[PDB]
Amino acid sequence: AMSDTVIERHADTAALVAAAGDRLVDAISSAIGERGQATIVLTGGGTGIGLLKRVRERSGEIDWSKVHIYWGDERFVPQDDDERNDKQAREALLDHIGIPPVNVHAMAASDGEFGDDLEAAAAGYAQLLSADFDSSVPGFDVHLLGMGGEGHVNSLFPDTDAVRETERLVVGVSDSPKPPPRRITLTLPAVQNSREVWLVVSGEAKADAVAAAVGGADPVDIPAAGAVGRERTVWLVDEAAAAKL
Repeated sequence: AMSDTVIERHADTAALVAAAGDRLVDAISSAIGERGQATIVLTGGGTGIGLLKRVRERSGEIDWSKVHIYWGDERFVPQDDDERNDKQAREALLDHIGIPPVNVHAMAASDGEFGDDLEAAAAGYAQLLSADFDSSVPGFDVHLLGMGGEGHVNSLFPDTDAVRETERLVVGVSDSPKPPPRRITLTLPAVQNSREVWLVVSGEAKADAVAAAVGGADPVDIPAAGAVGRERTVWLVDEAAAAKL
């Protein structure tokens, strides 16, 4: 394989989040400088939203009209619920930058376009991605991910039909073991069509999964092991999360 694994360690969470944010600003500018646009997939969770606040601090460096935004997963709950990933991203960053709404592609909410139809909502997002993957090869420039201690990424949990999905780009998860139970999630084939996949991971509880995933486990057991970019996979980790490497 010619897809390299990059591990960048920082001393703690604050240092990690600041560094990941800076890296993302530089990545967006490079993509724009090389191809005239950038396509980024956002994630939820503490570190994933935290790095967006750092991006905001440097937002003036980027022409946001050339940036296209997707999400790797979303809680299928009402639009204004605090559990929404898109809502947190908007407050951290998106509400504060001049990015055209047609460039920002949030997954549906349960009081949204599709009503409470989780399956229909995931299918709608999958049709959206299909247009993407046919204009741009590969699809995304950077897919950001958080990872849980059991190795889950997006809403792909161990042993599930979602992590086993080899065809559909997006599926509904109606039974997440972490609340809330209903999520919309990109599958591994979608994650894998990114130039780079970046997992930003902090804490001692994540150390076993980091080591298993870097070491190349079966993704059905450790979903993060299948979260690999076409050009590189970048682990932005703190020292605690790196302790089993």
